[PDB]
Amino acid sequence: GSSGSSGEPIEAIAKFDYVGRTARELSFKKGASLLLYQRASDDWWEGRHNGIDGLIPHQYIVVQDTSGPSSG
Repeated sequence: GSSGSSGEPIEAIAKFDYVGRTARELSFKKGASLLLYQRASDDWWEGRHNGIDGLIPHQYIVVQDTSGPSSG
Protein backbone atom coordinates (compact mmCIF):
# COMPACT_ATOMS: atom_id res chain seq x y z
CA GLY A 1 0.00 0.00 0.00
CA SER A 2 0.92 3.67 -0.35
CA SER A 3 3.82 2.40 -2.45
CA GLY A 4 3.95 5.11 -5.09
CA SER A 5 2.62 6.19 -8.48
CA SER A 6 4.46 4.12 -11.08
CA GLY A 7 4.88 0.58 -9.77
CA GLU A 8 3.63 -2.71 -11.19
CA PRO A 9 3.86 -3.09 -15.00
CA ILE A 10 1.08 -2.06 -17.38
CA GLU A 11 -0.43 -4.64 -19.74
CA ALA A 12 -0.79 -3.02 -23.16
CA ILE A 13 -2.15 -4.46 -26.41
CA ALA A 14 -0.59 -3.88 -29.83
CA LYS A 15 -2.68 -1.29 -31.67
CA PHE A 16 -1.07 -1.97 -35.06
CA ASP A 17 1.58 -4.29 -36.48
CA TYR A 18 4.87 -2.64 -35.54
CA VAL A 19 8.49 -3.63 -36.20
CA GLY A 20 11.32 -2.27 -34.09
CA ARG A 21 13.37 -0.33 -36.63
CA THR A 22 16.39 -0.62 -34.33
CA ALA A 23 17.59 -3.18 -31.78
CA ARG A 24 16.43 -0.89 -28.97
CA GLU A 25 12.83 -0.95 -30.21
CA LEU A 26 10.70 -4.10 -30.33
CA SER A 27 8.83 -5.80 -33.17
CA PHE A 28 5.27 -6.94 -32.46
CA LYS A 29 1.97 -7.60 -34.24
CA LYS A 30 -1.46 -6.07 -33.62
CA GLY A 31 -3.04 -7.99 -30.76
CA ALA A 32 0.23 -9.29 -29.33
CA SER A 33 0.39 -8.83 -25.56
CA LEU A 34 3.06 -6.36 -24.47
CA LEU A 35 4.20 -5.48 -20.95
CA LEU A 36 5.11 -1.93 -19.93
CA TYR A 37 7.48 -0.93 -17.13
CA GLN A 38 8.00 2.81 -17.59
CA ARG A 39 7.18 5.55 -20.10
CA ALA A 40 10.46 6.25 -21.90
CA SER A 41 8.91 9.30 -23.55
CA ASP A 42 5.66 10.94 -24.64
CA ASP A 43 5.95 8.89 -27.84
CA TRP A 44 7.76 5.84 -26.49
CA TRP A 45 7.61 3.24 -23.72
CA GLU A 46 9.94 0.93 -21.79
CA GLY A 47 8.83 -2.68 -21.42
CA ARG A 48 9.43 -6.24 -22.58
CA HIS A 49 8.20 -8.30 -25.53
CA ASN A 50 8.42 -12.05 -26.15
CA GLY A 51 11.31 -11.91 -23.71
CA ILE A 52 12.96 -8.82 -25.19
CA ASP A 53 13.55 -5.57 -23.30
CA GLY A 54 13.36 -2.46 -25.46
CA LEU A 55 11.18 0.47 -26.49
CA ILE A 56 7.50 0.49 -27.42
CA PRO A 57 5.60 3.06 -29.53
CA HIS A 58 2.51 4.73 -28.06
CA GLN A 59 0.94 4.97 -31.52
CA TYR A 60 0.89 1.20 -32.04
CA ILE A 61 -0.38 0.18 -28.60
CA VAL A 62 -3.28 0.79 -26.21
CA VAL A 63 -2.11 1.59 -22.68
CA GLN A 64 -4.83 0.09 -20.49
CA ASP A 65 -5.59 2.24 -17.44
CA THR A 66 -6.93 -0.71 -15.44
CA SER A 67 -5.34 -2.36 -12.41
CA GLY A 68 -4.55 -5.92 -13.46
CA PRO A 69 -5.66 -8.01 -16.45
CA SER A 70 -9.15 -7.66 -17.94
CA SER A 71 -10.53 -11.14 -18.62
CA GLY A 72 -12.62 -11.25 -21.77
